[PDB]
Amino acid sequence: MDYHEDDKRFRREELCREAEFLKLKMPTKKVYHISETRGLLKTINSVLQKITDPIQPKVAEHRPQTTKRLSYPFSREKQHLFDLTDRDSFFDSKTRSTIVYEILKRTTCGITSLLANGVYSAAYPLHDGDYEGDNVEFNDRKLLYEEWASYGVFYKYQPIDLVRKYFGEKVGLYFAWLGAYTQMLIPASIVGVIVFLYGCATVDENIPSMEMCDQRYNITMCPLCDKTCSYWKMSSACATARASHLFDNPATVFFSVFMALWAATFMEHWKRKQMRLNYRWDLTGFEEEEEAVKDHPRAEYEARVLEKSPAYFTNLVSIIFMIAVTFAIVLGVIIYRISTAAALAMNSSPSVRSNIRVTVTATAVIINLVVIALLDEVYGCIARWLTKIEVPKTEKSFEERLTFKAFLLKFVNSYTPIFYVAFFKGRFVGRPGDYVYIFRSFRMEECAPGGCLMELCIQLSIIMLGKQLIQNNRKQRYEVDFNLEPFAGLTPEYMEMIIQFGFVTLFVASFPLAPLFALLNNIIEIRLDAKKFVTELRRPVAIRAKDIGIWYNILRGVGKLAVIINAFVISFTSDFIPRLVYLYMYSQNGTMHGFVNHTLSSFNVSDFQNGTAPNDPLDLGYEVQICRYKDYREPPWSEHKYDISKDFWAVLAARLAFVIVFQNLVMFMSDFVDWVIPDIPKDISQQIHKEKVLMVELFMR
Amino acid sequence: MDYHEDDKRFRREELCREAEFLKLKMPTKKVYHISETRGLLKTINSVLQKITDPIQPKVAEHRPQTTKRLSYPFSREKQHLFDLTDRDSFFDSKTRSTIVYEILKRTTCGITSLLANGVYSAAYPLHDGDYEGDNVEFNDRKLLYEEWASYGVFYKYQPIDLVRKYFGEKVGLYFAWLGAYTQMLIPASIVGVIVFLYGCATVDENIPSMEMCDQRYNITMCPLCDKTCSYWKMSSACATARASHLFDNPATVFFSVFMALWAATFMEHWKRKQMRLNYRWDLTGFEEEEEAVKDHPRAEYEARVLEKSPAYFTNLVSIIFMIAVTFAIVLGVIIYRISTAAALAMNSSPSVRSNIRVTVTATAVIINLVVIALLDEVYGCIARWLTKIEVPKTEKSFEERLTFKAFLLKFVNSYTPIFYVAFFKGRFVGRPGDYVYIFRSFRMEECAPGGCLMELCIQLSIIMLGKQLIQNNRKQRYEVDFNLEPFAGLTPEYMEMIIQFGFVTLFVASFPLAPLFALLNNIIEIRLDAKKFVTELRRPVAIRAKDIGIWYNILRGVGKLAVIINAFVISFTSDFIPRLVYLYMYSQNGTMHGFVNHTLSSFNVSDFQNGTAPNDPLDLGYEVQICRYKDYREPPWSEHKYDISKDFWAVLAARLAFVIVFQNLVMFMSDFVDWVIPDIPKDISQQIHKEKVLMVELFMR
Repeated sequence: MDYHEDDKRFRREELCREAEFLKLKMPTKKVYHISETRGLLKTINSVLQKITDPIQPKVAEHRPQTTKRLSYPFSREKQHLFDLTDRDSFFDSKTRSTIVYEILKRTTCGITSLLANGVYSAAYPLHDGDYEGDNVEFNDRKLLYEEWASYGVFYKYQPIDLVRKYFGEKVGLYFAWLGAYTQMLIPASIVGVIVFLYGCATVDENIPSMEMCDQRYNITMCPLCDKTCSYWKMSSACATARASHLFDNPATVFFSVFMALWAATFMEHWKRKQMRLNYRWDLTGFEEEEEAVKDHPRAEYEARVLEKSPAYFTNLVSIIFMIAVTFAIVLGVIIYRISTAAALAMNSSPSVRSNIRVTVTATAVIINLVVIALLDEVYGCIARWLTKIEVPKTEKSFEERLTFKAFLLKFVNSYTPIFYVAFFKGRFVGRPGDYVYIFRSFRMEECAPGGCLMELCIQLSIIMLGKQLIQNNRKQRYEVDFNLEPFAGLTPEYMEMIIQFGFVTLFVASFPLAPLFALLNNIIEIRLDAKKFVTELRRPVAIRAKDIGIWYNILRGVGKLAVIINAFVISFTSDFIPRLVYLYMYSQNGTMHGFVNHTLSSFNVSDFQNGTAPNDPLDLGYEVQICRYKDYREPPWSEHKYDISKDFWAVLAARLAFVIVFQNLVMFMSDFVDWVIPDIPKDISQQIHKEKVLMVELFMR
Repeated sequence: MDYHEDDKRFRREELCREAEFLKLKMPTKKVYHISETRGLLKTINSVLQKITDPIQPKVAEHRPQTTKRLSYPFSREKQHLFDLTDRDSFFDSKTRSTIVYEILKRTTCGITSLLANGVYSAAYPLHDGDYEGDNVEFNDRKLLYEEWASYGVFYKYQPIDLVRKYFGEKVGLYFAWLGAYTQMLIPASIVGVIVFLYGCATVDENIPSMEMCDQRYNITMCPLCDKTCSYWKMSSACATARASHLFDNPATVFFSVFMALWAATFMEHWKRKQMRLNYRWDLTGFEEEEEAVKDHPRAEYEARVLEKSPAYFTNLVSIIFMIAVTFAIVLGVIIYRISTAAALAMNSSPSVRSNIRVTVTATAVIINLVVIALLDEVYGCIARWLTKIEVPKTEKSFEERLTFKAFLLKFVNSYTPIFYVAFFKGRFVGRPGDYVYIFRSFRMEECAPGGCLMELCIQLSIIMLGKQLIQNNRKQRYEVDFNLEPFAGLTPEYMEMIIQFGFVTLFVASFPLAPLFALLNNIIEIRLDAKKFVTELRRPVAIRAKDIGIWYNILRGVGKLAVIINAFVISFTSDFIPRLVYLYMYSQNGTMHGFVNHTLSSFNVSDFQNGTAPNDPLDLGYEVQICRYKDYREPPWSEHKYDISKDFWAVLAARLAFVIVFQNLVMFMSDFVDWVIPDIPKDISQQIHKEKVLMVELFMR
């Protein structure tokens, strides 16, 4: 058991005597305010730190931390900058460790500089008691483990005031944002399941899927590979189109519009919720500028430049970063290409007889996720080094610059395969007359029969489900806390949820139940992070924070990019604008009977390109006279044959017109939602006005 | 001459005795603070109001107005909430009249309610001295008339601190914004004149204008009127295309991009300038909420509803307003249509022999401007009534709602003819096979030969120049100020400049010297408004104000709409995308030789529609065999004749693709400029931090 100390530091028991002097210079400056009690162990010794009530309100008034009054309006205890009450335990251990860390950070030799120097191994506050203990007397860590961090309490709300009071406003704000996100993902998931079930209802009776799954037509297609494979009927690969109707029905456009409205509504809902929490925790915004101490490399840089005495390297850093982002785009493209070219020769040596082309795609996206998870650490280390060579002035700007660089690298190498599949997958391959060969050897890529919307959708499925299946498959208190994992930070746990929000808002236009997978991951993730923070981590030092920070701007930017990416998905990969163009220009019946016959373009088989015909052209049981590819081109019985016809330009013009009207109308709807939903809630504004007039009443009397 | 009073009210000398009692109840409540001296005249009597130094710092401390200290950092007098100095004239007449108006507004029977009741005719402060006077002793009104309001001082900067100190922060902020706008219109005008001179340089050697002005081709066009007029060569109406190259060269696209960057830069420049002025005038932002008194109809409404006791009429008001805006769109369209159909029969009865089709267009746009200037008052009165029937709660929300409604009505009926000409002018008329007749009588409209870009450009010219040519073509001080014009408000003078900014930013894509006309109007308008405020108006009561208000949001919205309207202009009316499509798809030479032959589509003359041929088809001196219209259609020697060809869909697809890439890239550039240019200037942030640390130094010692 510990006695009632607040912070705790770790020595290194045994340059060496220079290190001992660098130690002893610090607490001899600390006894000016804070007591000490050096602990004892077997190999490496440790030291304690008890605050004194002489110095407690001195620092508690040095920075105004709004503590509770004695008078209360309408059963709610009012709060003021510093207050007076007996029973000297009204400073909880969170605030006590915050004060002692303020003294540890202000007292020079702060503590972070010598901690990076390596004279102290660790400096951490103490966990209140221990969870699952034998008759522990109302422990806050135990109460949080029982009511918040268990897995069988996933349905319940989370005690956000108690997790704030125990872990600090930063951890409380992360869990409040995660709770608001998982709560806003409920109507998203409901409408997504409704849309998917409507697709399942109309699969059996939509016409352009019956046109593909209908036999007795015998539509012979072109091989879509150079020399290995051969011709194939459109009647065979029709389960792909039958399942693609689930993902490109006319309700998924409604779900795209609804998801942009949902993203704007969630932005406003979290803004109002964090204003409410800033009311409930710290109404005052006295976190002023130029109070944070500069970096030690910043101090060395300014001392060196004033000694030997800067306007070009500060932008050369960003130039290097933009070159790295472009290289990361190209590297993600080629890593996905060699990933889908790695899972090959599946039928010769194993001969498992898949005959679904879903096993090979799942293997491709799984090993692509493996290589991306390997490159994540490299990109993070590169961003850290690339900020450390810039040496920013303050720690806030250092964290924000490192966060933005690591987010751009994670964004790029996480959404590059999906952007590649969704947009630039099978466009720039030519007709069967002349294919576009890259590096003169082999054709570029033709995406899977029935469209590569299905490839995109099962890629999103395997990503949003594999990020869950990879995990699913008597001692003293100070040394017990030493044996835990040090608290790294909230930046990767912010980053994973921002990447998931990007997945949802960017590709609901093709995957209408991405909010369902995100909600089923977040329900587990809230309790997993809760169990981690309670059991496996040292106590975070609990620094105050007003909002999330740069992550809200990142969220708003991803929500802005979601509109244009959804527009481009619905137009250029959903096969939804060709159906409207058929129905409203080339119908002659009012219905889309013959849409597949209008989409597929004929091809005289004798016009190949230097023996690129399949070596066995008899696989369908007959010699083929005309294969039918899919490119909106002129027939071979024409004056201008195989060139682009009028229908390609008509469909393309309608696609771009839909991008224009979708982007404009949906961005205006998002701006209108953000403008109608008010920034300041009525209850919070009325309560702060009432509290301020009651405070000036109390100070006038 | 007056003695040293501060405000001044006007009685009504003669229900009647009830009106006299309603008078006398007010100053008998005013002598609690402020002295009075009832004046004397011949017909209607007046009353004065001298403040007292007993009550002067009492109200000057009731609201903190930051007055100057005695200590100064770096030759700049520091300021604090209220200060102490002898020589009791350090409250200027502006602040003195502000204090007396605060008392007049707070003392019940405020003054505005009884002024609307009609018991006082006028309540105005007094002008310091008089301009152009015989040996006046350093008068501030005279100094402003000599250094700011003269016409021969147009080149000089304006004394913005002195016009603030004499007229209030609202008038100072209007003139500061107008000065920042006219100063930002200098590089705009320079680059616009450079673009126009580049067009004048390349007129003589561009190819598709030589193809039109070249004779010996004898391209016979179609009459573009139903029965009256006849065929005409493209060689005749080629001055129009020769002058249209000035307005649709490839440099005007650069000017559109530069004007969007200029609008974003001007937004950030004014934001920084008004933060600088808010530093220099009132650093404190204590203009709190719920301090403004409610409306008297609002008080009557709440009293009535509590007596007889609202969730539907508050939105029915906006429904009525949106119906009025749609009706105003349709009314502007039909007013411009009957305006261009009014100037007719010019050759029969007058027989002036114009032969330019610029006189009739100038007459059409002039009488359209006349009818729009008549409808402006109707729309303003309708917006005022439509807000008064809503009865908003506070005066700030009343002014903002009335301002937004009057701005939407002015926006609609000011930009409807130009939107109609630029976009929906000659699109929805058919081919010469079947024209689209409206109301079964006459064809819709075919815009002028050589494109109606020229009609749009001379319409913008006549608007932005006619708004300047319509104007270019011993007594006592209290009664002298009574004989002036009462200060109405800054709302129409804001509105005119916002409409001009809309003209500039929305149609620089076709008119590359609209900033030149706006600058030449603003140079006159600054000194005209200065001369008005100095000489012709009563002294405004000088209420403080932080920023412009809703006009900045209106400016930012117009700057956002400018991007998409410029994209649609450059694509769909500039004839710039057909030239790129020709040059990069149908060239066979690398140059655009034959662009007019590719644009014009043939037409067999014998296929008209029920005798809609011209009755004299021999005006060109020969019987015409094929007329050539301009619609990108198939020739009459075809299997599918007169229907839309492949080139129409190709050009339309490229047009929409240019709208997409222009809107996206240019909106990202505007967001990047707004994000790079910082909100808080370095000098102002450093000076407020230095002033605050010096203030806490002075109050700690």
